[PDB]
Amino acid sequence: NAMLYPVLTQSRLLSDLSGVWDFKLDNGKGFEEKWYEKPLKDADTMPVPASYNDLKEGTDFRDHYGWVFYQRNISVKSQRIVLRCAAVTHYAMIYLNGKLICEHKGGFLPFEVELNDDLQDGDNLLTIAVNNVIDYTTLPVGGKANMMSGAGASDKPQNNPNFDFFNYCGITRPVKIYTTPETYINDITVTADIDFTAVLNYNVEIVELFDEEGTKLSETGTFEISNVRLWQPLNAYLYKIKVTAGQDVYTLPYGVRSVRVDGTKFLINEKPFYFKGYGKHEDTFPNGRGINLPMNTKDISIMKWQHANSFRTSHYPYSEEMMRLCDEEGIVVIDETTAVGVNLQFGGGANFGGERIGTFDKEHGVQTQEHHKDVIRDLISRDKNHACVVMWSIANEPDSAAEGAYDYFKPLYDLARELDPQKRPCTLVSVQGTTADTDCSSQLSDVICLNRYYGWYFGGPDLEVSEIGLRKELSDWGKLGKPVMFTEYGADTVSGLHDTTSVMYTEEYQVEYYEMNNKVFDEFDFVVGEQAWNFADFATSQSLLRVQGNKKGLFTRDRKPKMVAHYFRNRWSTIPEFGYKT
Amino acid sequence: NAMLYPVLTQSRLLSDLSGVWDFKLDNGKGFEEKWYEKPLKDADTMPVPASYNDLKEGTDFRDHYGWVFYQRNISVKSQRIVLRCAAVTHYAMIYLNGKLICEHKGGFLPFEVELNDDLQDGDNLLTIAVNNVIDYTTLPVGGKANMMSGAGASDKPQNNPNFDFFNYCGITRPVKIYTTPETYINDITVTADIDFTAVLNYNVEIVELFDEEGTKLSETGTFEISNVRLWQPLNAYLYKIKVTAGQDVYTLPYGVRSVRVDGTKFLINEKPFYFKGYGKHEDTFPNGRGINLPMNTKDISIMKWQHANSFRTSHYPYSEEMMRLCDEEGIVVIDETTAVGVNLQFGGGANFGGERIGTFDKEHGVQTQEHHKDVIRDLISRDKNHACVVMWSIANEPDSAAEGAYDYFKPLYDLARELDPQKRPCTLVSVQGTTADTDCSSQLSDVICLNRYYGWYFGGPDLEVSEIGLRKELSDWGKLGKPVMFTEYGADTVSGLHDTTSVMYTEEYQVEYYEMNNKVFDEFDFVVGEQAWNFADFATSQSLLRVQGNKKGLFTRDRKPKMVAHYFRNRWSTIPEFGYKT
Amino acid sequence: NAMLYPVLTQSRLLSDLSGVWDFKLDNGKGFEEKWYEKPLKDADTMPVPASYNDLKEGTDFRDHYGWVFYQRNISVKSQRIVLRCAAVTHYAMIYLNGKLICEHKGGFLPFEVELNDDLQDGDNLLTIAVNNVIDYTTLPVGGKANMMSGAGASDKPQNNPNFDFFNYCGITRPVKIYTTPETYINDITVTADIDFTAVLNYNVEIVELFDEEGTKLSETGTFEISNVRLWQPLNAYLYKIKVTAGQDVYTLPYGVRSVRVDGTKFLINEKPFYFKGYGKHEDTFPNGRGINLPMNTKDISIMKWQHANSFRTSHYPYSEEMMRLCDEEGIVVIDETTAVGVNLQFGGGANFGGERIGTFDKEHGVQTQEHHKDVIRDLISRDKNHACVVMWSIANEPDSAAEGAYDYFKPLYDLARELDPQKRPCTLVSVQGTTADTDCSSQLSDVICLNRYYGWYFGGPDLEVSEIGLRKELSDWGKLGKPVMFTEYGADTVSGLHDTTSVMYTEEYQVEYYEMNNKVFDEFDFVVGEQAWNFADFATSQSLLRVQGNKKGLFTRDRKPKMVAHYFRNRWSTIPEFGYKT
Repeated sequence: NAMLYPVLTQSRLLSDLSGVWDFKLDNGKGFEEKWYEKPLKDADTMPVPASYNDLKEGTDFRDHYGWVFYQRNISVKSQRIVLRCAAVTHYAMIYLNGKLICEHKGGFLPFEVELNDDLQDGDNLLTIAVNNVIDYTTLPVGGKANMMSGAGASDKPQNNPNFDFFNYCGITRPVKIYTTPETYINDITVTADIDFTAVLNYNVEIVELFDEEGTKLSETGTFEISNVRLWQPLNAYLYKIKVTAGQDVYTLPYGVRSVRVDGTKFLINEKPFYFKGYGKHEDTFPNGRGINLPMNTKDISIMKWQHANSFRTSHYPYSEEMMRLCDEEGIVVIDETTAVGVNLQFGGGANFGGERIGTFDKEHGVQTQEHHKDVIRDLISRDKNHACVVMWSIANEPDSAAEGAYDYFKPLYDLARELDPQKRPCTLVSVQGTTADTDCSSQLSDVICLNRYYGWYFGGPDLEVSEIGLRKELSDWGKLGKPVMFTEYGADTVSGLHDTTSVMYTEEYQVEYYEMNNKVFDEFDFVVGEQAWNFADFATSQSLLRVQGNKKGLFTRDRKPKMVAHYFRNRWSTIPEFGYKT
Repeated sequence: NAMLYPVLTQSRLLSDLSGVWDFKLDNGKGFEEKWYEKPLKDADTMPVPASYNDLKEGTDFRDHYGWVFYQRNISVKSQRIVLRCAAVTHYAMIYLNGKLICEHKGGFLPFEVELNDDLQDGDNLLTIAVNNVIDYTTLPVGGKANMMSGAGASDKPQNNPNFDFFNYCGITRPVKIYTTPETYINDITVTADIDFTAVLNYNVEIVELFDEEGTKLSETGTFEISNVRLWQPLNAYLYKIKVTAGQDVYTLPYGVRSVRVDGTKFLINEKPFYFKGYGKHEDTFPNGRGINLPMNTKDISIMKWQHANSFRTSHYPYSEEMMRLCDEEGIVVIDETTAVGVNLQFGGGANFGGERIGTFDKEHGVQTQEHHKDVIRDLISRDKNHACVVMWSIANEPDSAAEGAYDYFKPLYDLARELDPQKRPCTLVSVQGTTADTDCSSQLSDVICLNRYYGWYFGGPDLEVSEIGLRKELSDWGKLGKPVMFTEYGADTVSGLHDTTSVMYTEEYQVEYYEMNNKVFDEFDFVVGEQAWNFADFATSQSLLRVQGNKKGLFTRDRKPKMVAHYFRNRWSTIPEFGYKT
Repeated sequence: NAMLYPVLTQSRLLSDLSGVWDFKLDNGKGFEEKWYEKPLKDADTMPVPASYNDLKEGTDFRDHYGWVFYQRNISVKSQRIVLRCAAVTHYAMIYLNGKLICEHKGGFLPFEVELNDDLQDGDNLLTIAVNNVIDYTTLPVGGKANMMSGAGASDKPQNNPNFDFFNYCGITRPVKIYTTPETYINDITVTADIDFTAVLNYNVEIVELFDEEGTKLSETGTFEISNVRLWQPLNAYLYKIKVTAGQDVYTLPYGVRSVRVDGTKFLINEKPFYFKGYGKHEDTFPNGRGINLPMNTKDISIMKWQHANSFRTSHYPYSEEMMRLCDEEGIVVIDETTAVGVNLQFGGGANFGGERIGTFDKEHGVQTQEHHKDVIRDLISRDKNHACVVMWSIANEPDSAAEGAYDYFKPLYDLARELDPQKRPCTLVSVQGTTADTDCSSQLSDVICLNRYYGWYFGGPDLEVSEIGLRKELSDWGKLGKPVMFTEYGADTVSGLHDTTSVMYTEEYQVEYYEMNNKVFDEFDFVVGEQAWNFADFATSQSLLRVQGNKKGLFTRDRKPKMVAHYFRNRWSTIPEFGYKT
């Protein structure tokens, strides 16, 4: 249930296992050969943490279907030993000296196991198999053909993702080893009540406030009170929390923050906020989905350079190392689960009995609601203590208007409200074609988050006509008395393509696209957020509509800016975080 | 019927009218205002010859629907005066001092008019209106929606071309003024019979051979005979023909050439030929479809640089200035008519009565067969005396497998055979999906010219699977005992996009694409031609599948080479013009 | 003296400190304010390991002059604790709880310190200051103006490097914490003698062979003997060495390899070798000089993709994590020291007394010979047990033909021979203009490694004339009876710049450049190596001659290939590792 971010404490070690491991692609005849027992033979090398897909050469390597084998030797005994894999994508089986230890369905969330039992003296063998297969039982969801069918599924077995990004798999995030005394802290939970005319509830499970610079303060289930400094967007401030328990210490950073909705207003510390930012990705070269601390810190600089404040974990939980990094710098975050691809209208929907299949058919449709719940639990049981997180996104672009939509998301929306000790807003982002009167999110989500492409997929290159449809659909969402946010809107743009009389795919059309849309966003006082799609270019599956990946980014994959990054930087320079609307 | 290329002769003048004219966009209220009478007011400037679409700034200008007005003053009287417009795209009305003189339906072929009658002393006014509307009655054919529908036709009137290139319109080719004595030559026709062990038939209508360097020779309906030097691909040689008649002189260059088919062999002077080249376009910046003598001469250099010999006038007759230029340099040409777009399966076919419309429906389909015939006449009545022309293409990618296909093209195929005093091969290039047993060209065309995209539109990015389909369809065409030529095969490629593990749209995939295809072409001895698509990048209508136009070219629009231009140059260096197959 | 690469063993921990730290730029008033005592205030964030220069926005940040402050909290006691900084660039002062602990001059080599004494119970403070100033007393060497003076040194203080790459500084390589029993292994040294018709000497300081797959074997100052499997380029094989001593274990991988020179032959296991490869850099975005395990493993793939075998640590020792990675994959390495910039002819040489200064003037010249020696010691005392290392490079492009050249490098050449328990070849790479009769390396180095640019800096764009000079200078080096290797030759090339008639900076000129040079290399049987410059594009200081950095790479900075990467891949495909010359 509960995972705490490991760190050097007076009671706990932290031995990182990151490095170059032994690696082998499964050829089917792998598990019967019991490769997990003896050290890998004819093994190649692969760094950890990283996605393997882009680190060796060849289509047969990048597009491999099935299992891969990471191997590594280990050595160390009086303390509780535990092996936390920060993330394995997607499925993982952790052998050790041949004997299985753990399994995990879940590609972008951490899990730990006990280590004292089993284990030996030294020179014992660690093996981790990773599977990449996605289908109707996985999150993210894999289909049975290409997503952009509006290449035939033939011959060789492969993964056909129901999502517009590449299936970067492997040990994406680090593998560490921390220790604990036989009695340990297992979870911390701290809350806040502010008197805007400053008390911190703080349950624990199996304590001293500290202030930013370190000047120690109050001491003590717990509770506190002080004259506090507010955590603000682009103005962070983190108190420290030193938990002293059964001869064990874990330190915790906390920010004082209040989020609630008052109709058409998103309140951050009782002020009228405005989202300025992007949908992002964990996408670099050549790490793929692997973690890249430099690029994380680098994008933060660019975002402050570009006068932003927000972004969304599209379309999966990010790294712990980044969420904390968003606490330090004061970046508003919209956290999101792995629930993308819950939509069987993409491409040609599956056809069991000669007729199309709805998304939530009980027999031939999505079979994810169970695993969907654990993800909501494990995610909120991880990021509950981040002031950067002001909202949860239960899913990206699902069939939120089909039979079964409401009855699918209702229990998930409630589980979200039940487990967040702060009662944060919850939402899902809506596909195009979804209207206010037909969306299961119109009476379920506290804010309306839209993904609309008026002037690109729908209406391009006629920007006059596309503007009419955008206004028509936007006036129709105002009738909910809820806030409306745009989480995706963009236009593919190849860097270096120009013209004075702009056509599609040029840097000039990309600016005119955003000029038209933002001109309409400003006409409505219930729009409390513009989030561009995308922050940077990123890799996808191969298709005719994908020019070496998704070029909708404001920046390139090497983070170099396009002409639109300078448009948004000038625009977002004169738009405040608070009171842009009032 | 007959048009002779004007040139300075002892009897004939030639005053070019090319320059900057007065120009105005029609606003509807134009013909009732009788703008053709008084000189244009509030007029802009436009060079002639050129396509206007790209020479001024603005979508409303580039995408104008309707008429444009060229205006110009003229002045000079004992001779027959005549105004030949080398090409106006598409429809033209030639006023003069307000009084109409001529009209022409036909966008890429010349026409002339008489000038002595009417005309005045000096400072008389010339006005030329040009229309750009295309529909089911035009060649090329315009539809009722975008061509790549596998943007909604809405609100504003526009042209929706049924072809993958831009509707560059205006006075594309020059406007000149030549004079003749009241008795003039109107047509010349010269033929050849070679004894490959050398006689020239030469009718005239209302004469001395001359040899290349100018050493005069035989003299004289006519006839000649000599020990000749053969016109060969990449080895040209043009005799001269000085027609001396009723005090009038017209000089004519001629080449001695023999073309015929002996089963799976294309015979040029009784030798087994092989087409090495491209499908080309009249496409430059910013002239559009306008004539560009430098680029013409420049591409010829590149083609000899790249070790080619052939190309096709895709998809319209080119300039006279280029065809003669192909005679001088020895470039094999496949001449083609304006018949592209005769296919109503593109996009979503029109739907008159709730059900789709076949291409050759008598009531709701193509209405071009009449104008189709005149184009075949006017084209062959123009390019009949070019040794570079070794074949006629009656149409590009038509519905050559639908009801009405045969009965449509049969009279056109015959008119082609009737009017060519050399009995050259005739063909049409076939859409993808057309097979040997279903194509009206399988028993109509003397050679099979295919446009196939195995590995791009159909099968990409799986080059293994795409190879199987290409072999399967190619073995199935061999059973005709006719030669097979590829006139289109390519892959969109953005210059500067690279990867070692190649994906689509990169320069590396483009090479692998051609590597797979050419590997299969060589496996079959009935393939007598590979012609790449395209020679250079060129502009199209705006679509999601068109990244600033058609990037399938080996070169860029400014003629800079891609990595594939160097692949083909190395490949075509070791492939001869003759005997590659035998 | 001796540093062993830390790793999890039965006796030793390894707690990585990599992560996001507190960071502050010195403003002068820093050390007097004793920032090292109290935790940093107004602190920004910076990941470790990384070069800070590119992770925040602004010229004033990227081009900062002076100190930066890394800060971090630490916690843990029965074992010997030690803090090894794998590399700090350039100078480092390691405070802890305010009390200084260590200092290190040396930017690209590791150092460790003792930790038991001092240190506290928990929540004690670690501070690391890093300096970036380079001058005549540093390696690399910093000058007093820009290097490409054939921008005036004015106003603001800055660093003016005497080398063509950027001054990426900071904690480039990781910071870890390992423990040892009070008695520990401090150094291992293993040697080999092969009977080519297989004995391993193995001293230790304060033991069981193991075979690749792990099948244990012989046991035992030591010695061994077996029927061995040879470590070969592109065919690696690493035995394991488990040192069991005073209750302490350290494991060591070893390869059986023999290197010696027999006149014009470089012998690797008594076979005639040929270097196929590049000069490389530790240069990625945005890590700068920071370590990037994915890119390391990625380049190895590309090198095997491109059919290479060798490369050079230009111009500094690389990471331990990469050298071991070169042992696993079988990549020949030419190890190099930080000795670049020992040349005061670059730009305008310094002018103390109105007249130029020679490089090795005792009073106003290079003052590095002392620190130069320690670098040779610390480097060979680190990489002595890598089979990938077949040579040491004492310096890059120094004034190897000026007064003082010989007397400077002589003691360094000897120290190199004294401390390598394998007697590997030693060399330095020579500037252009250096000839055989004038180079202190002509009678000092066992192999002649040249950096020549015939056809670029010297002779471009005339490739005929440049070829004559290259042959003339190459015939003149053959008269030494020593092997000749090219370590640098290239031409700046902007990706995407093309022409059929090639000019400088195009992808075509770059190929013709290498075509001319390699045509001459093959004409001489004493050339035993071609190494391109560079492997990839990389960042430099700003100059008119530097188009966003050094574009001489075969690949781009994001590792995408240029047209020349495919030239070398086809060339190196038919050139073996052995017997290309014989």
